[PDB]
Amino acid sequence: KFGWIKGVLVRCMLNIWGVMLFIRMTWIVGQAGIAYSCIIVIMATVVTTITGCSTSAIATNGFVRGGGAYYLISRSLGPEFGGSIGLIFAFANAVAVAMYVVGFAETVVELLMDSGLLMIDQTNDIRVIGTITVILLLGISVAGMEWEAKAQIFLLVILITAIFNYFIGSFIAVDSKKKFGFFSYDAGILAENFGPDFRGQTFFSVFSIFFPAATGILAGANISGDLADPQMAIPKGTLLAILITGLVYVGVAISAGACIVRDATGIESNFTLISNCTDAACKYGYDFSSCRPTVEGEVSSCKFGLHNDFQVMSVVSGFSPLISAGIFSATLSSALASLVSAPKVFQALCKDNIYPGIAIFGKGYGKNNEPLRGYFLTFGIALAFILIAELNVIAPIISNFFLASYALINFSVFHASLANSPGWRPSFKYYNMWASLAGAILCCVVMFIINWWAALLTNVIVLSLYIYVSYK
Amino acid sequence: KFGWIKGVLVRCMLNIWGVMLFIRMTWIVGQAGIAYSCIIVIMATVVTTITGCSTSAIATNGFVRGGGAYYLISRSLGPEFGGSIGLIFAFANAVAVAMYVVGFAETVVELLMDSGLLMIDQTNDIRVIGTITVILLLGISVAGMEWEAKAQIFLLVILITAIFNYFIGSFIAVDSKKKFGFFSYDAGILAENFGPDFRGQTFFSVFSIFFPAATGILAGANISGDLADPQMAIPKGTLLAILITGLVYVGVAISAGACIVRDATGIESNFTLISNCTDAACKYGYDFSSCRPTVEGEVSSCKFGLHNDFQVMSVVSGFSPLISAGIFSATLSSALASLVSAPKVFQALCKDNIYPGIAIFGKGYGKNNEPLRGYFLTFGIALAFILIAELNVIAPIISNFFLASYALINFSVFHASLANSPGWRPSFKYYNMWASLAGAILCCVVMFIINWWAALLTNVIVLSLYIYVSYK
Repeated sequence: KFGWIKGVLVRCMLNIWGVMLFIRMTWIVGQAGIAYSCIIVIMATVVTTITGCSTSAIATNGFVRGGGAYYLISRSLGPEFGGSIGLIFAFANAVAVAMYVVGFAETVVELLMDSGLLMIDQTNDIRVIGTITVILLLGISVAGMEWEAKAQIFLLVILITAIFNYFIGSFIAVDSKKKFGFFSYDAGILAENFGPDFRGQTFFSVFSIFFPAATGILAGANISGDLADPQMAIPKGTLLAILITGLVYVGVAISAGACIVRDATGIESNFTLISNCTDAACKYGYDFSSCRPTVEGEVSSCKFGLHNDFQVMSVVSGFSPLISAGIFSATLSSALASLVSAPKVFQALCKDNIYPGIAIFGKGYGKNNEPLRGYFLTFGIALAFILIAELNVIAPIISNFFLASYALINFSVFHASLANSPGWRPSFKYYNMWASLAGAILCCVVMFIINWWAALLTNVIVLSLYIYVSYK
Repeated sequence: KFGWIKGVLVRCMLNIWGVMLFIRMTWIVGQAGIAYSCIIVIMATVVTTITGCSTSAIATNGFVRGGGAYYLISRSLGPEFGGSIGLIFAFANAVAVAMYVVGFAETVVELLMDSGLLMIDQTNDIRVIGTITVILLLGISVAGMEWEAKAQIFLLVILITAIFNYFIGSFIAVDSKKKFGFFSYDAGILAENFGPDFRGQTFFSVFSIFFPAATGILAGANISGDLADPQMAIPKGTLLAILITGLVYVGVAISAGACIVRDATGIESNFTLISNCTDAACKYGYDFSSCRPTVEGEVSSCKFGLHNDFQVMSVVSGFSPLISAGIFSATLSSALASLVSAPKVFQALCKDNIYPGIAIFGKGYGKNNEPLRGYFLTFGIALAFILIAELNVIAPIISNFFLASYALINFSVFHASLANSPGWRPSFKYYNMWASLAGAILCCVVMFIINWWAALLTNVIVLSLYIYVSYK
């Protein structure tokens, strides 16, 4: 049905561009430096590029028939790595649904607190808004699959116009947009933001919050039967969408670092508008001292800038409330693409009976065999993780499970190309199995640097599932 | 052909009773509580008991003739697990030689600092004494193998005389032995020490310095050709020596906590002997306040007690300088039993050619085919760790590698009894493969709790050495 642009490239660019593009890129260039945000984006692009090569080698190992990213992995490689990846990835998308709707609810709550609508506290309005938007997304996943492929191009032309709106707002200079940060492209602010601050966080804890902005590269491989030719659509879409989103992340990082200060008092200075006595840097005025804390703690007695407000891409963009309100489009599109692909892999795993007490989640109800017990279990896991209503503590879990799945893929293709499996002839031009080994080692090492006990628990679960399906 | 007592039980009780019995047990009951020291000894005894059951299942899987240490593991299980255990264990003993001679050199250096002999600073006299005692132990390992099996019983009666001397000195009460700690058995100091302090260290960092006191349980399974029947000597000796040394460690920990204060200044107090007011503990006098630090750091302005002097088992003992000088016997006997067993496993691994650039170290010289290249490589690996002249930073490495080896054994027997290997008939009464799975998961978790990056490095080395030998 689909080609390669509308089927793989648009779906990967909608699954990748999620929460951290708008509401957490500027906080990453505020915590880490520009030279560290570039290293963060280049590392999370190297990881996803190696995993994209490794899944294109699976998608070019024959097997045109059969939809689902579980099917290509369990047919090309063994059923052990297939079952392990089809459980870890179907848990990673089920918790990524919670991440994207927590980011959406946080955006809605931080829009309504600027207005008069504030019912309960900030960490309890997200638990209310995030609950309603996950039962409205469950209904649109079980009764609105025919409009999703029609509305994906509308969501993409919302999203690309939102990014271009942010950029063409970043080139202009408005003095009313000052006191929230956002002076013009200044080499003083560019030199000040060049270099880390790490207020509260650290490197490989800013990377852990970044890395779910790089996940979603298996949105092309998850639909194989929907495509026309999976030998030419899945590499050419994934390894192009990864490059496009990496360049957009690098450009957004440099644009947010080169024109926004790290802290800014939310009060206009019309008395003494030009202040240069005892000046340090970035002085068009406004006297942005006394917001940087004297103590080295996590506290910062300010309300705007790159460090505090979480939402400064609204005031940098030319028109915030509708055009830069493509935060909603990105979050709901990524949560929709992760809500119809977490039971899909799970239904494909429960049909081929592998795990004992799991085959009850395979009865696909409805007309198109949509798995309702898979949808309800994904909804249960998602609603179990919405209740921790803070994106900065959901994201080191999504990063952990997606690094586990992307280490398992890059290790399974290396083990297949090393053990010389009979049905593993990887007819792809740039595969180079030692690069997939280096990618798997890098994913495991970064997953352990982020959070060592969760990484140890996830690797013990992966080894237990592998030694179970091996000696079944 | 030895029996089962003087070939397995004596060798295991000499390899297990190493450094941490005399010079680092009172510091463990000073850092942790009495209850936490008992939990530490019981956890290490559980780990070594599960590994003793798992190596008894290997030593009772036939294979009487052609005995060895690498031989039983490589011939009952596969060569893939044997060729990795025979490198991790042969590196663990090669670095344990450095640990035992660093403990011996530290004992010699502190005995010379109690006298007037002092050449250079304290962290450089250990680098001098530790280098001389590792080139003298190399000559004994290549020349004096005939005297070793006849002097092991003499070293054992020295060691048991030292333990009984410590105990019968602990029951008596001497007024002159006060101000170094060591009041008599009383419930006040027992209630004071029942509870953690953790000055500088933490739990699973006091356990990491403890756990080399439990290692050495494979000294019975390292000489199988030197035994009459390995089916009855190795299970009945290992799991008896582990119980004996665990009861001795529990008794020494309780007898060190129930009569020694945690802090005691070396100033005798004749004037104002017995205090009346402002007293919390120590109802005999000497006013041991103001040695506890007001700050919460690792610094302590004191010189004796349980926390500081490192040698208080000389003070508690009846006659220190020759009877409680079994520290030298324990350290040199354990370093000798780890110096003749690190190339022995390595020679047995290099004869069956597995690794490409390793086969040079198999040229056994001498009259009894003792590998001088393996001895020189073990001497080099030990000399690369003697230069780090601090036992509290050597011991979390020995603990890491021995937990890796004891996780690999307890996982190899579980993988053999789960895969139902054709040559794995574990004729042993108390094997129960899920207990070996629990004792492998527990070692893999504790090895990561101690030091996560070294555990990740060791697990990546183990997985590399398993995927290299297995799937090639």
